[PDB]
Amino acid sequence: SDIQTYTSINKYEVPPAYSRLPLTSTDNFDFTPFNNTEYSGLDPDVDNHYTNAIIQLYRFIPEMFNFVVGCLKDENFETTLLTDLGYLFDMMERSHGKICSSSNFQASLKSLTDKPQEHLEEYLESLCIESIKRNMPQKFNRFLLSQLIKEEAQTVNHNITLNQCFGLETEIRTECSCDHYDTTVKLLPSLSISGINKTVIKQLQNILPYIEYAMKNVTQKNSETITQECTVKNLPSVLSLELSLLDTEFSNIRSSKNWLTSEFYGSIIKNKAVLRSTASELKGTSHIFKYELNGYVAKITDNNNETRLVTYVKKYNPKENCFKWLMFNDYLVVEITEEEALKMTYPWKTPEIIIYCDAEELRKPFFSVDTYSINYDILFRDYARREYKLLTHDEAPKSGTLVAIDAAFVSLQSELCEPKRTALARISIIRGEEGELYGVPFVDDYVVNTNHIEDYLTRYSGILPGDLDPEKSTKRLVRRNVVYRKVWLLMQLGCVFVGHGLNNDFKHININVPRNQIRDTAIYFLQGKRYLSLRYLAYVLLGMNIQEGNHDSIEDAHTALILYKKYLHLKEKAIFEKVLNSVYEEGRAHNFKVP
RNA sequence: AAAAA
Repeated sequence: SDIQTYTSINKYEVPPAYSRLPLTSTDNFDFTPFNNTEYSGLDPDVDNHYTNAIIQLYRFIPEMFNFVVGCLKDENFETTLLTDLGYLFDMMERSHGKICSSSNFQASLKSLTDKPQEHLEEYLESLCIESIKRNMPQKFNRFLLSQLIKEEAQTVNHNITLNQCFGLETEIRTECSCDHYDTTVKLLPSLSISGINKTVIKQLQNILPYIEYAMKNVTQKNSETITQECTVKNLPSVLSLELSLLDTEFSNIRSSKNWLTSEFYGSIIKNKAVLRSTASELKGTSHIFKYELNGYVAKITDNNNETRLVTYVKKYNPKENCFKWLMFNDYLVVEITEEEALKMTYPWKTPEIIIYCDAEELRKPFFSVDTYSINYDILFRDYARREYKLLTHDEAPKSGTLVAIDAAFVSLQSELCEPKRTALARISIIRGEEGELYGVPFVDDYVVNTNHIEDYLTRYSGILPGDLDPEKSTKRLVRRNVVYRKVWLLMQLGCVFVGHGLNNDFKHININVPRNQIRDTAIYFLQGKRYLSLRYLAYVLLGMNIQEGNHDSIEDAHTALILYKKYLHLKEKAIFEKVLNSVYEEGRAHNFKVP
């Protein structure tokens, strides 16, 4: 009777799987009663958390997934939105159930928005915001696919892959004079089911007539009342639909049993396109195509008159040749049956963005970035003065290379209660492998940021107000997209990270590193509670006085490395617990404080 | 509560 119940006995009662989920405050929070499968979820602690429902809709399209993550091998810094989506898609697959966040993706989307233009102006309206407006997910669906294709032509070895999947060659006939009209053809990424004037189809009905109308329609309203005829003669791989209907049409639509057609067939014969349920309903005079429902995003108005989005998704798993359906809440994930996934009888469910895909193309396996040859030439490049030596080609990091990482952050926004923002400023990675070059960093970069910073936390983070493009401390000022890649490549190769409180840093840098690569000195030196400060451990276990004054990540990363070496000394010799219980006992005497 | 910042 817990939250994972996705089917209530009555139609009016929304199951707890669709209810509002409480935000994760950051501290101890287990999602075992929330998600118990490989497919991860996205925490809702972002500005406009409705976009996560769309991200997971595109995540499970094999043609969409394999391309966005595929661009991660090449260096693509100018195309911000396409590569952050690849960082997100790659992370959600590498987590294998663990929670993920789209804060880095949404940060680029907000910064890109600050600049036809009316399409992006609306995307900012729903950012700082009844929490979901009307036809707003469809407008984001337009803006995302439009911005991805526009950026897909700016990568190296320019690709046109997203156009060959979402391409809708749409003819737009505008008739001003008789026998003298004007036509325009432009590639559209998705279909838009606009306000239907009338339903002339009383036949013995499913969604298929609605797609046929959007593919060949005649509009007799303009301004002069011009007659326009829009028709598309292209059947792409993936069909992206945007349902924008009326409540009168949304009430009669629930009576139609099995209105959401799972699989259908259809080709082009005349200047229009006809779609049938079975292949026997229409013998193809030419090449025929079969489309299956890859997934859709539904709007849910709960019993408390609140509203949010969910995502239904299929996946192949060719071992059994079946199809596993999946409802996706924020971090709630449930494996549901196909009958419950297609039911439109419930008055609280409203289809928003539907996606059909090619049958033979849906079965395509999801390829990871590890199957490619990745370009690691960012570590060896140059993208006050910091004393650090760049690595060399004989220092090639392998699976097991030790590195010391410590990041520094600044504050952006207050709690704003009835936590919303925090920014990355500077990270520093140190050499951890024994040798001549030991304990010496190789990247000390300052992340640039244009947003107004509330507090810099100069006492807790060594970032003076010198972090912006024109005026700065002349340090290694760098963009967030590229400094992320340096961290991402080390996790990709299998590098082991050491530091103090790494589980908190990676959450704000928006990257998930497995437990086999994280050596947190806070966890090793932890009693039952009361995590010890780095200044204290550097004083009670070593003979150095750190943290006196303003912090500095290159100092915290260097001492967190030798703490791991001091932990290894007390680990080889069976003294480990004798020191742990001694610092805790002596910690009560000094109250964890000493000048 | 504490670390982290």
